[PDB]
Amino acid sequence: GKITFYEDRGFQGHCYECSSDCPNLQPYFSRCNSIRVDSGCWMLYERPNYQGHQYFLRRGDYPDYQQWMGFNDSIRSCRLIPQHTGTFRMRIYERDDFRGQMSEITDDCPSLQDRFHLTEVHSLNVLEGSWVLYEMPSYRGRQYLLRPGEYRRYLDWGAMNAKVGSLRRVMDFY
Repeated sequence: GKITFYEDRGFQGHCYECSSDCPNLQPYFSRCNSIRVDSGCWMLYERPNYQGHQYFLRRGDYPDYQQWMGFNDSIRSCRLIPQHTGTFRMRIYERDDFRGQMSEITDDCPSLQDRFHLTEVHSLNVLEGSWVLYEMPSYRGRQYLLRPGEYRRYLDWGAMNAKVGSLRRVMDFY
């Protein structure tokens, strides 16, 4: 995994290369206005220790933070999402604590509204591979990284609401 963070736009000024998770990037750069992912899939976070707004980024050039959906130029921590080949699988629940109707999802879902007539998800279990949960349909609004484990309440994936409109498997372009 190789990613480079730059303080200014169009890959100008101070930069820092990273190749593994880092719960605190501040000692390496004061702001982030552009990024180049040379390899791997990443989860970036506005504050250290993996909190604040989250942004998923795959290989490519990001000359300005709007290219990543950034809320601003603060990138304080990052996760190198472990690569996963084969079957990605998760189960969504209408109610918290794994209650009510459950749906098993194994592919990207650009819209839970269209497929399940669902606006919100109260609990979820991921069984294999990491995913990316988005607040609105079509991988829009707030982003949340989901790694294999139980999420009994939307707070476990750290959202501020139960709105879940889309899901994306964390996969390289290849």
